[PDB]
Amino acid sequence: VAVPMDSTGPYRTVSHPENAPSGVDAGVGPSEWTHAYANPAHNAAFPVPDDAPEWIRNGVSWLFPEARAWPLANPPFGSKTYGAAEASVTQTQFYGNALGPSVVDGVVYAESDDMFAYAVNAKTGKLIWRASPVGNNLMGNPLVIGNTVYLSAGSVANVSFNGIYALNRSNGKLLWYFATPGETMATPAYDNNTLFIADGAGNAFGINATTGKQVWKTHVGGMDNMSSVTAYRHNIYFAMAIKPYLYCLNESNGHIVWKGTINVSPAAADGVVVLDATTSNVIRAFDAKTGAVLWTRNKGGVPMIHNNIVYVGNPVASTYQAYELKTGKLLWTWHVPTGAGRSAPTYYKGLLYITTGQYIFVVNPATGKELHQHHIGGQFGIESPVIVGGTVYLTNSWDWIMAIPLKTI
Amino acid sequence: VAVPMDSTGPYRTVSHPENAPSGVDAGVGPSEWTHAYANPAHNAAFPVPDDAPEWIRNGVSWLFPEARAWPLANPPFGSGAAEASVTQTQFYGNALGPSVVDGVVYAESDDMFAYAVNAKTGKLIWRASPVGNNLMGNPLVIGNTVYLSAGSVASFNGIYALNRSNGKLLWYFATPGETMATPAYDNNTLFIADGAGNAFGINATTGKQVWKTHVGGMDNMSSVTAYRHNIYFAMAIKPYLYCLNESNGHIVWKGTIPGASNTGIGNVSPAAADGVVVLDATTKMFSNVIRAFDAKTGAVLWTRNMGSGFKGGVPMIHNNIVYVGNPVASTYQAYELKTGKLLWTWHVPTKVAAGAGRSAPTYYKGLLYITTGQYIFVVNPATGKELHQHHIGGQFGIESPVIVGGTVYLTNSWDWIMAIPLKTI
Repeated sequence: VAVPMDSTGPYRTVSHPENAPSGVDAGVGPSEWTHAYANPAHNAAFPVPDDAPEWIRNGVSWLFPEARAWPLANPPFGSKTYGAAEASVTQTQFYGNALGPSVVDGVVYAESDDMFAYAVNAKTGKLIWRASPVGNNLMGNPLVIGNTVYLSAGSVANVSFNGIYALNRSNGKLLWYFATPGETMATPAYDNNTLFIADGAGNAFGINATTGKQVWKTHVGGMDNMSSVTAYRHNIYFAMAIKPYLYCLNESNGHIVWKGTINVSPAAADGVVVLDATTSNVIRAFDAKTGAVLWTRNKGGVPMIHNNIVYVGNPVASTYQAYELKTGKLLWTWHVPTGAGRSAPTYYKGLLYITTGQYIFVVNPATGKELHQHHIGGQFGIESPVIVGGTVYLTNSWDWIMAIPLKTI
Repeated sequence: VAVPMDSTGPYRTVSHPENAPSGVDAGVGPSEWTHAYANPAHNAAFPVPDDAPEWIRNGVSWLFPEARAWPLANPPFGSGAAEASVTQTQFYGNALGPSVVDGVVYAESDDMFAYAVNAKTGKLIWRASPVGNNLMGNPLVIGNTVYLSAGSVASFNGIYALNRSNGKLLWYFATPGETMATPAYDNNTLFIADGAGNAFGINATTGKQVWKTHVGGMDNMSSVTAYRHNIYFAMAIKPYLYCLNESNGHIVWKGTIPGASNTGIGNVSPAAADGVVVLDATTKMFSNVIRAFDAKTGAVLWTRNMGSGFKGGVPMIHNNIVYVGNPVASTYQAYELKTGKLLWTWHVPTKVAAGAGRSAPTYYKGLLYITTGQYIFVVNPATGKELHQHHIGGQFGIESPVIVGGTVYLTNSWDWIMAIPLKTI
C-alpha cells in the first residue's frame, strides 16, 4: 500500500528487532488491547502471576524520549507568547501524547501528536519500531490485536488527513488505512474482527479489522471530538457533539439500537453505561441494553468503573468523586491540591492512581484521602496510568514514554 | 537553543558537509534571498556571467525526494481530487518555491522540514525541523542565516533562524497567531504578519523584536513585501492592504480592493515596482479584481476585473508589465504597470480543474515560464501565445520557477525538489 513517503527519509519506519522482548518477556501483560484505556471500564490495571519474571514484579524504571521530547523540569515551551495554561494545552495538543500507552505482551505502544507511533520494550525501554504512516496527529492509544496495531489520525481543529491506519505489530510496516472525512481523534473500538469509529461529519463505520475494507456506514450526525467508541456486549456506544446524544449501534449491521441524552469516553460495566458532560458537570448512567436512564446526578471527566463503583473527575471543581454504579450517590470527593480531573483513575490492588498535572497521586478508594504523591514533571492532560505487575507505564504531554516501579510512588 | 526535540530523533538536524559546494560553485546564483519569489517584483530570474561554471550555463537535471515525497505520476492522495490536491499541498508538500543562493537550493515544506540541497548535484547538505508546524513559504537567506516561518491554516508560530552551513538553530521569534506568510528582509530586519492580526519588525541578527503593530484581521498566505523603506501586506477578515514603516512600524496607509471576499484578500502577496504596488483579490460566482496603488500615498491608480467563473493569482512585475494569473478563469493576463491597460489574455490549454494560474510567472531572457497544474509552460510575453509545454506531474500550487543560468529550479506539491535544464524546455 502506498502513502506519501521517502523510504530513506526521516518519516521512514525504523525497526530494531533485537530489543523486542522474547520468551517469558513476551508474555508479560495482556495479549490484546481493544479499547481506549484497554477495556470498556476504563480501568487498565493488570496483575501478573506469582511466577512472573522478576523485572515486572519488582518493577522497572526507564525513560524514553519521543521525537519532540521536552525536558520534564522545563515550563511549557512558548511561555511568553500564549501564556502558561494555553501553552500547556497547546504543547499537549500538537507535540506530546494526548492519551496513555498500550501494554501488550511485553511491549509498550504509544502514539503521539508528533505524528509517530512507538513500540517500546516494557523492560528495557529500547525501541522495537517507530512509524509515521500519516502526516497528522495521533490522539489516542494504539489498539493491539493479534499482529496488527491500529492507529487513529486526526487533529484538534479538511484539515490534514483522518482515519484509521493499521500496521504490523512486529516490524511496524503499513498494512492498510481507511480514510474518513471527519475527525478520528476518538479511539476506535475492536470487537470480533471489526473496528468501530465515528467521524466529525456525523458518520459511524464498522470496518473489517483484517482486510481494511468498509463493513457498514450509518449517519448519526454531529461531531465526535474526544469521545472514543466503546464496544460492549456486541454493541458500540459513542457520544456526538453539536447534537448532544449518546448512541448505541449494532456492531454487525450498523443499525441504531437506542439514543440517550443529558469529549468524554463513556464507560460500561455490569450492564450500565456512564457518561458525564457540561452545559456544571452532570453524570448519568444508562441501562446498556435498553437505553433507559438508570440515574442522574449533578470539560468533564473520563469515568472508570471497578467493583460497581464509578470514579470520575470534575474539571470545573478539580475533583475526583466515587459514585455507586447503580444508585449514583457520591461516596466521597477528593480535592486536588492547588487542569486536574481530566484523566481516568486507575484502581489496582486496593488503591487509586491518578495522573494529573505533573504528579502521579495515590488515593485511598475507601475514604478518598490522598496517601502519597510523586513528582514527575511535564504534563498529564488525559493520560491515565497503566499498571502491569509492579511497574507503572506512562506517557506525558512533553513527549515521553516512561516506566516507573510501583513501589517508588 | 533548546526547543522540544529528541537529539537522536527523526526530527534531529542532519548535516552532510561533504555535499556543500565550494570554490566558484559557492558563487553561483545570487548572494542573498530577501523575499518570497526573491524580490518585491516576484520575478526570480538570475542570469549568469560568461565565466560561470559549465554545469549552470548548460544546466543540470536531478530529482530530490523530500520526506513525504509522492510519485509524480500518481494522482493526489486522498481522492475530492481537487480538494485533495489542496489538502496535500497544505499538509504535506511545498507551498512555495525554493531559494537558490550561492550554489545551494533551500526549501521548506509542509512536511515540517527545511532542506539545503546542492544546486549542482542535488545531494542534501542539511535538513532541519526546529518546529512541529508547517512551513508554507520560501526560506530567506541573508548572510550566514536562513529564516523560516512556521504556521498552519488550522501549534507554535513565528520565525525560526537557522545556521546556513550546518542547519543548527540560531534563534526563534514566536508569534501569537500563525505566520504562514513568508516574512520580508530589509535593513537587518525581518517583517512578518500573523493570523492574530499583528505585524512585527524583528532584528534579523539578535532575534529580539523591534516593533509590534496590531493591524487586526488575518494574514494567511500574503507574504510581506519590503519596498523603499516600507512593508506592504494584505489582511483578511478585515480586508485591507497595509503599508507600514520599517523603522517604527506605524501605519502609513490602508487600501481596499472593491468587492473583495472577506477571506479572499489575504492570500496573495503584493508586488511592488517603480513606485506602484499591485494586488488582486477574489470576490465573495467567483471573480478576480486587480488594483494598483501608489506606493507612497496609497492612492488608487487603476483597477481591473480579470475574469469570472477559490483563490487569487500571484502577480509579477517586470519591465513595467504586470503578469498575473486568474485561477477562477484559468487565465494569465498582462497589464501595463502604470496605466492598467490589458495587453493580452492567455487561456491555459489543458483542463486542470484545480484552479491553474495562482502561481506567479517568471520572465527570463525574453520569455515567460509558468509552473501550473502538472506542467511548466513557456509563453511569449509579447503576444501571450503558448510556445512550449513540458510535463512534470504532481501539482504546482503557489510555486514559481527559480531560474539561474540555464537551469530551472522547482519544488512540487508532491513534496519534491528538482532541477531541470532550461534547454530542455
